[PDB]
Amino acid sequence: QDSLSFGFPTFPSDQKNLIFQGDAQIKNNAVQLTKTDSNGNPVASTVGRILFSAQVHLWEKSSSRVANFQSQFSFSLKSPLSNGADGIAFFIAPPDTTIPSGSGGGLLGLFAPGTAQNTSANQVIAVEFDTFYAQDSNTWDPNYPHIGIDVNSIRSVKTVKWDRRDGQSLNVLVTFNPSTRNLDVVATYSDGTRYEVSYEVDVRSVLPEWVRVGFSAASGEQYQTHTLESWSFTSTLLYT
Amino acid sequence: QDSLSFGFPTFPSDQKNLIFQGDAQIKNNAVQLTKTDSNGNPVASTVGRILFSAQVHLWEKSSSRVANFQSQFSFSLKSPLSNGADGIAFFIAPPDTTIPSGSGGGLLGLFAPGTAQNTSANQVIAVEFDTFYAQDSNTWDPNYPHIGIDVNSIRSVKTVKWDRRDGQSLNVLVTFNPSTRNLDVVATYSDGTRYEVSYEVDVRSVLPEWVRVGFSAASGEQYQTHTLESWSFTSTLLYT
Ligand SMILES: CO[C@H]1O[C@H](CO)[C@@H](O)[C@H](O[C@H]2O[C@H](CO)[C@@H](O)[C@H](O)[C@@H]2O)[C@@H]1O
Ligand SMILES: [Ca+2]
Ligand SMILES: [Ca+2]
Ligand SMILES: [Mn+2]
Ligand SMILES: [Mn+2]
Repeated sequence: QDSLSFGFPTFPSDQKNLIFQGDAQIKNNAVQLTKTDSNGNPVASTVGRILFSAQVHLWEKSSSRVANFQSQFSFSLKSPLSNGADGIAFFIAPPDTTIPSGSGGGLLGLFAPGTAQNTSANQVIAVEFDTFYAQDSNTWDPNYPHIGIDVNSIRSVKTVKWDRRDGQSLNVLVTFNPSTRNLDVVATYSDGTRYEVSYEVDVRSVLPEWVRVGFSAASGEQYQTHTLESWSFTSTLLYT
Repeated sequence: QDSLSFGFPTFPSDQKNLIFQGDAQIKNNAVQLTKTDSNGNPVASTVGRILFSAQVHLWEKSSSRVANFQSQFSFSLKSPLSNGADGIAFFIAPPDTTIPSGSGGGLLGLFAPGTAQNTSANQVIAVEFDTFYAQDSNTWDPNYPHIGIDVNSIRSVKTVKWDRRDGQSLNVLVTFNPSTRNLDVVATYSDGTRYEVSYEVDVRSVLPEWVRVGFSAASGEQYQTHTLESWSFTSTLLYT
């Protein structure tokens, strides 16, 4: 299809079109990307991702068209302590993507250790909400919580300082305009606090014509829940 | 997802989200439901269907909601014979639906001979454009080409006279309003000729909560091409 759209105002238990990977599962009408114990408490060493089953036609080489897309979602992070880790990310990747071996902790379940910073070895565009930046393990991170745009590397091509708020839902809008090639990210808390980050990227040189979209999250030794509360997505192939 | 929509202005050869069954295949940017030879001419004894891969949430027991959906599509039929057969149908059925054994010809690839008229043994809602009505074989049909609404039986709950026009595209809009439970069908040719038929049906008593949507066509001894040219679909769960 030239156009595709879907909306999950909430996430009931009887899902049919979601691909669950790792520890991801539905709990209380929401998607819990990372594992939680009996009493809904976050645990260490866990990775989880979800992908929508239908493939998205991002660009078409024959017609020279590229899709414009918009992804709107909300999530909350909760942790018994304050150094919650590691973060959640919205990502776009080849249809057969799977959790890379040893991609836990700071790699957010998106990259493999040996190639995490090699752009020519990966095929992924992601918007990360990174809450852990200890320089001993996350050497590629700026020294503060941040939202970042990742293009084939865990080392973001662009970041903006962000504030982690335990238990508060963050509303996010990610938009890609094929006319300008700008990938824009706007995130807001209910009180109006806003964060913005954008980057120019030619999706045609990074990803295949057909892709899958979804979310990924992980917790290494430090932990927190990564709760995806709602998600809507729309894409339309356009002539630039 | 509570809402899902997709649009195929045309059908390029490179498809990822369509389930092909029987002889269905893409040719010249359109879906040829029934088999055609090298010259593109129709052949006898063929059945084919396509289904969109993502499942549609038609209704939800736990929330008392039923989907409002619309399906717009265009198709054309072509045959050198004076009595092209057998017809094309837009249908909604359980996700695991497959072509029933011996469902060729007048059964349109939707029903098995043994239970074709047993409403208690089927789970399918379809809108048929039936061009073959030989009273000796298709005993259940009115004696003329027609558009029919089929609910668990090849014997339509209601039909209206229709004119088959060789090589001309018919544009169809099928809508379902959960508030009135009306399934409406409006079909038009490019010269403004219009056909309309409506039926009240509670989809909750006929189909499961999750379903797949698609098209089916067949040709028995008599034949014609059944070419699906375009298709757009949208569905959203609403409170009733
Ligand atoms: C206390 O944990 C910090 O220090 C440890 C000792 O150097 C590190 O092993 C540890 O790294 C792991 O956890 C973090 C946080 O979950 C994660 O980002 C990293 O990829 C490792 O899994 C952390 O730096
Ligand atoms: Ca980090
Ligand atoms: Ca017939
Ligand atoms: Mn980071
Ligand atoms: Mn009929």
